[PDB]
Amino acid sequence: QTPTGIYYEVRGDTIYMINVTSGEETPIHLFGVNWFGFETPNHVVHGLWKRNWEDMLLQIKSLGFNAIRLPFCTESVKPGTQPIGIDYSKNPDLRGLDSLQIMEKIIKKAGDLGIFVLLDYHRIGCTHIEPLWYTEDFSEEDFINTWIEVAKRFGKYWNVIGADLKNEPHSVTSPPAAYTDGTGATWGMGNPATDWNLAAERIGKAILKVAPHWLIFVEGTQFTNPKTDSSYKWGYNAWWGGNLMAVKDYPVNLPRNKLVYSPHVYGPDVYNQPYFGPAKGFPDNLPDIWYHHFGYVKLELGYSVVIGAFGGKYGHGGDPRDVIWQNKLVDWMIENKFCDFFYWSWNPDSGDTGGILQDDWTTIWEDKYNNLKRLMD
Ligand SMILES: OC[C@H]1O[C@@H](O[C@H]2[C@H](O)[C@@H](O)[C@H](O[C@H]3[C@H](O)[C@@H](O)[C@H](O[C@H]4[C@H](O)[C@@H](O)[C@H](O)O[C@@H]4CO)O[C@@H]3CO)O[C@@H]2CO)[C@H](O)[C@@H](O)[C@@H]1O
Repeated sequence: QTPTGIYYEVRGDTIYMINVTSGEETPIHLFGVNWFGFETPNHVVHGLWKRNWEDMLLQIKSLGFNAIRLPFCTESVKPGTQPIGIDYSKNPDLRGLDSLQIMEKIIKKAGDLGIFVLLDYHRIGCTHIEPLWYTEDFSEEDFINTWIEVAKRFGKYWNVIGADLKNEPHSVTSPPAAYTDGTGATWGMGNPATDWNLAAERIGKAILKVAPHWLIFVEGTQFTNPKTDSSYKWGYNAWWGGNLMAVKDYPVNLPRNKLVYSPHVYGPDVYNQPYFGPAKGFPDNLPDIWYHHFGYVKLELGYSVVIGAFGGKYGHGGDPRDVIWQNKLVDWMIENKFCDFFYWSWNPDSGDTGGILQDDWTTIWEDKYNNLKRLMD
């Protein structure tokens, strides 16, 4: 039931942490951040060329966080991979090892601070986010077998709540072609080879045999199926990993208490959505959009919903209307009790969102930040 003694499960729409020995059943809430860079060639979380890692953690935590999502790619996971671009004068603690260890160690330090960790299979390649959980030179079986391996080492770390099966399933072409052309993910279309809802069942089942104590995080797709997407005005405008409109009629076939739907959502910085325009309704049009794209999955369906990645900067690195966006969003999450989230990113170098911070990998965006603590409150 659990090697660790800690069993994670979903009750109602709340994530519970259950100490199987003592019997304590504790509802937990995830106030997290995305510590990216493990889905990269540098093979390490970023910003370490300017600072020490626990300072990052300590700094993280002290800001009020209890969980971090660690994006990774296939190589980061296999033994001999070497990171790159780090300043050892600052971090001389880890000597000679597999981005897997700095990784393992990062997880270790996080738990001492009582921080939970969500493992995310971000990229098969260390370059970009493929639209599918397989490629010409990398098969689904290779993907699943890799998730199994990852479910073994990292399975033992008590603060690891589960697996984000695949980071941002999406399309690389537009509908109606995208639906039946096989280059992109779908949901409720029919073909088990592109339907993420069926693939998620196959991958998740494999993961639960090895880590039955874990939670299965299933993100949305970009497009699902013509009938579903055409049912809502902004149906064709959801984010990669942000379309959960097909959950009602095409629920992933996995035990309800192990399943967590994890949509991704963003503002003006990442991509200039059309409903972001005052002409259409920004920003008061936002509640109904979030609702339709994924909100109803918890509010109406009763499933556990965790925002796996959202972020940007109420700010200047670029666009201002992002201020109104991140505001209206946190307001919204509070009104509806969406208290489990993962900010993107704690890394200032997200050319489209920066971290929760600033490039001298030192200071945090005060206002961008004061807005987010409200939720943790
Ligand atoms: O991983 C480290 C790396 O991260 C980079 O940031 C990534 C984001 O993490 C990722 O979520 C983001 O994905 C975007 C994509 O770039 C946009 O082009 C795409 O826009 C979509 C839109 O979402 C759809 O609604 C619309 O219909 O189609 C458009 C595309 O035409 O939206 C997705 C998110 O849903 O990509 C970022 C990178 O570009 C950092 O930038 C990098 O520095 C970090 O090293």
